[PDB]
Amino acid sequence: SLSSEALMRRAVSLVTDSTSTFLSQTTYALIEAITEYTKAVYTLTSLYRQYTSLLGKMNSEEEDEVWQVIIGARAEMTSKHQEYLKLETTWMTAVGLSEMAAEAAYQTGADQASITARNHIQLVKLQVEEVHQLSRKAETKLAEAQIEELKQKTQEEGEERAESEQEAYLRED
Amino acid sequence: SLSSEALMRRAVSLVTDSTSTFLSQTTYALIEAITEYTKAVYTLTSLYRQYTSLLGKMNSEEEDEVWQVIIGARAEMTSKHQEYLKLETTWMTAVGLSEMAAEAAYQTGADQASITARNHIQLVKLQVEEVHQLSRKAETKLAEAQIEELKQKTQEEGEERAESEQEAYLRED
Repeated sequence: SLSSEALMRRAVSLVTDSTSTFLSQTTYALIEAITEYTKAVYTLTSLYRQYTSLLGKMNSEEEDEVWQVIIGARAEMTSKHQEYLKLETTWMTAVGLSEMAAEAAYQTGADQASITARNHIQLVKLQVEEVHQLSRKAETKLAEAQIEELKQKTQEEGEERAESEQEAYLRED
Repeated sequence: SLSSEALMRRAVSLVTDSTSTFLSQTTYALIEAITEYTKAVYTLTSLYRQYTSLLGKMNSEEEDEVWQVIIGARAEMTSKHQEYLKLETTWMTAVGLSEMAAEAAYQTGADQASITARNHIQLVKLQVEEVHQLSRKAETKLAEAQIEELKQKTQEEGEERAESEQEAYLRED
């Protein structure tokens, strides 16, 4: 049936159109969310570096103020991470919708509109993978800073503790 | 009551002992799992590099065999990732147990055993953070390889598609 297949092609082109738009929308929203998250990681990173540069103790005021800000910054980082996870889920659904739309286009003979859709899905994936990689690069810098901070803190801890133990040893031991 | 506090100290020292051991055990198991995961990411990384070096098509046999192996390698990577997530959860509980054990030790006056426990928890955390960072470093290499592969594939896709469109244009358009 010539007219039946024409109708199936038309119906699928309506699905492709609506799904492509939803994918574009969710893609940009997701990229925006990851970028907001990445900024928050960079912010938290410099704070750890500041705290570490003050370690040993000495300036007990700055040290505690910086640590207080870190607590709040961890919080902001966490909310922005959950926000992007939420959009990531929606984005995956959007990707599935488009892929199934491309498959449907294929099954009904709209091979053209199928390849086209398949290619746009690809570019959207590459795009998301790249902003994701930038975020991961930021996470690596944050982790290194957290590690250095723990390195220093545990070190200062051991030294202050060896001291107290040595002083306790001299108090008759 | 001198004897009451002695008993509370003894009871807490039993908790500290058992919790420290559980933490050490889960820590090593978790580190082992992350390392197994990291190896799997490195393996998948070189496979992507091989596939990308074959791109454009030409050797359609090697290309598809390599892609077939990748499918299986993604699977192995995924199972080892879920395995480490499972141990990560158990590990977090172990960390919570030890921290609460340190708090209890403090509340009952076992200040010594408290600081001690607090310091071991710290080192265990630093340790886990470092193997985690190695894994993240591997993930970064894998992501870059996946990105390059997508870069190339989308490029070859566009070129083969422009060709088919141009050839279709000449078939009278």
